[PDB]
Amino acid sequence: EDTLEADYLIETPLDPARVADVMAGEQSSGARSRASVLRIEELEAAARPSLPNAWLERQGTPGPWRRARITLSFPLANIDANLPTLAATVAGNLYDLGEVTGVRLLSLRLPASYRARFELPRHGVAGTRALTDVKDRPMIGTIIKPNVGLSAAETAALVRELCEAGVDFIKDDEVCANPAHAPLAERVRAVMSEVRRYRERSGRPVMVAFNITDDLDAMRRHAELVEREGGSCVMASINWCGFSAIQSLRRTTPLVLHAHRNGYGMMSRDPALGMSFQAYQTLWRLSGVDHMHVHGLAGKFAQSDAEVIESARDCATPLAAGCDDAVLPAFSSGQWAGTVQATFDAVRSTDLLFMSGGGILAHPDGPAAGVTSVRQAWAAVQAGTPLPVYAEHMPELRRALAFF
Amino acid sequence: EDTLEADYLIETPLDPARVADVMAGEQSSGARSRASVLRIEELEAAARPSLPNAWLERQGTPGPWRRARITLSFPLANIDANLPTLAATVAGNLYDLGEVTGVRLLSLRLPASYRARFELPRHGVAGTRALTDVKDRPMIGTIIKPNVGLSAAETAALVRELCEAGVDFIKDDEVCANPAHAPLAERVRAVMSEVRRYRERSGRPVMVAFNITDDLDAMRRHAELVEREGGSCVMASINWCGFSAIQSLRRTTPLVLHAHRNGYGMMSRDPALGMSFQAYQTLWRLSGVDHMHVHGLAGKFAQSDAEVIESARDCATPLAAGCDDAVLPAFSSGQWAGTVQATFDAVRSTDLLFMSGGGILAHPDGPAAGVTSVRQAWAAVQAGTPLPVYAEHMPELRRALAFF
Repeated sequence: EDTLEADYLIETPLDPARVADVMAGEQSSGARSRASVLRIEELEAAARPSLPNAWLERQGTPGPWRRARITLSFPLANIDANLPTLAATVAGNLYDLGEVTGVRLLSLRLPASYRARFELPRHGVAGTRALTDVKDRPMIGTIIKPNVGLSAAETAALVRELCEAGVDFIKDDEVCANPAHAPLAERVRAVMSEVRRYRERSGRPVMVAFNITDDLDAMRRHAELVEREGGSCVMASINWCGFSAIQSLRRTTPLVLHAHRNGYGMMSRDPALGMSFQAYQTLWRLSGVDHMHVHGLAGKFAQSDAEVIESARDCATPLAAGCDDAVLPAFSSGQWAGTVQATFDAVRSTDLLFMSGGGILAHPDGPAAGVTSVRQAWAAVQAGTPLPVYAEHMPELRRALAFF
Repeated sequence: EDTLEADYLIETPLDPARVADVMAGEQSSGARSRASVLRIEELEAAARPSLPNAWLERQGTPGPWRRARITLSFPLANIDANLPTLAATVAGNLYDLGEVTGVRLLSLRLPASYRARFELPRHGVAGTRALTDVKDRPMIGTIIKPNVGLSAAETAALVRELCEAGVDFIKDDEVCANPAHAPLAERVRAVMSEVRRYRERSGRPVMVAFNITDDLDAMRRHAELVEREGGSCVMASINWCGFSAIQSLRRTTPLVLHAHRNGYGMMSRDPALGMSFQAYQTLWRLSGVDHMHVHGLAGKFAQSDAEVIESARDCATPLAAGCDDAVLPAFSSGQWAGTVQATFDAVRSTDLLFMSGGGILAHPDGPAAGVTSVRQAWAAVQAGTPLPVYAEHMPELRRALAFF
């Protein structure tokens, strides 16, 4: 209860155990303050170094480049409940060590009593379901296209059409926050007018994740406006906003916090470097975000299905025993009726946000038919019937399977 | 004046020009909003892919893995003066593209009129010189060791000794911000008592970079305390604080903002991925930081001397014509008398912060002798005389060269 643990994959032509203790020392005090190495397991060595290293080559250190999984134990008293310094401690300068040709933070384990000193999701799954009025199926979302460039009026008109098509959730693209084309203030006011009127007429709430990413003081002003205009959700580019900004924003907004992880590829595409999702999502969940992106099965991005599955499962796993702090996973990229089965089987529940672009909007019979094809796919998998069997009963679905 | 430019190195088994336009489209609107590809130059292909990619392997796309340097042009109207969304635009999801097995943002070029809409350094070089009263030589700094674990009283006693040894600048390690061992409030009060008394007696100001890294609201409280206690500088772990937090902090503190870049190795160690320093430091300078770290020549970290030299030169280069917004480069890692010549030759001036740990503290004749050895090295290079010649006149320097 007085420590946390961090697991790494390291690579070095030197002795892995010595290097692990260099890591432990450098990230702490070099009894109350020294981190320790709890586990070392040597893996198959690499024939070539994963990363350049000037210190090692200055000395012509010979291969092979040994690999090991290690666990470090850190005294909590070194950090207290300081989120960005927690990151400086478990990640920080470790990546730069002259001893290593690879270092990746794989996972974190925090005591519940420590986790409690940060922020919990205000809404998470249950709150998002309450706000979208969606009970026993996933929430279906889409993204405003073009990503940026529409006027506020054009965005509002489009949002109206997307609502009428039957989605539960709509988000700004991450490159659209406060563009001159459709400044945040004008965009929120115009869009919410349509969303409110749509709710009135249809009885269906639609959650719009307005991208309020900005300077922190500005973000708070944006979030206040979204709330005043009857919104339920704000989106932020977490990596560029930072833990410091997001934790502060979390304390002052009662809205759903939809975390967009753009930039995470820089932190993770190289398996020998950076941060695996388990660790990444642990740190981000301490800021109190309600949703996290996991990309998608059979997606158009670089991520493997295995990574997407594990990342989704991370979202549903409480950070510590009895915390009840799961977040809603958002699947995206090439999602459509044909990725529903794999998605359902990955999550093992319907507690997910399913983002579909062309899978809805490019349906041959229109966006409404597109939404229906996705809803029909979900009905099928929840009932346990294969999609191509259910399609015999369901024209929108059948047409989608044939077209895509 | 209505655009900015971003240069990348990309790797793909597909057509580089097509991929470049995919990048341009995805990061904009897929006349007023569409980014364009201004330059493509194909380089030598790679025999193996730099990064795994599930989309490409799902399709058994054959090699080779082509490489190209590209330049994108982005319309400013898409972004306006929004720092974290600027990052989402020029970096963001580009790293995840299914088309690529490598993507690195190399550099950025912004118009002066756009740069002006962000934050300038409050102090930069001139202000730091004024606050340390150091005019015609570099400022010499050291780091409080152990990194974390000392009590507030122990830290203050140590800081007193470091002042007496003759340094100009002292910083907390990045893993020490608000530890239970020496909470920020107690540490600032105890340390500044010693620093103020040292100034009184010696006539020498010493700048202490207190690590205030924390939740944004807390950071502002910490910065207010540092100012009230007569401090001149606060340090922040920029990557974990985020652009949103730092830009806001910049507007409310009149202190020197010492940016610690821990975590940047994750963003840069793999040459096929992430962000080169030119681009990184451009984005960070828009938040108004006063100092940036460049690591060190002959250092103990992984970075090459070439990278350190270029990064230092970046710091001194104004972001745009006539901006006069240079920041102070901080050199560190294995720095001592013997790295002074290379450092001077890299910077081509004395406008730098020279951080020395063991190079000062482990001098055989004591820390004061250590500081003197470094000051003597600087005197030598500024006068144009080789260190081993000057050492014949200068015992502290001679002893350092023999010992280290």
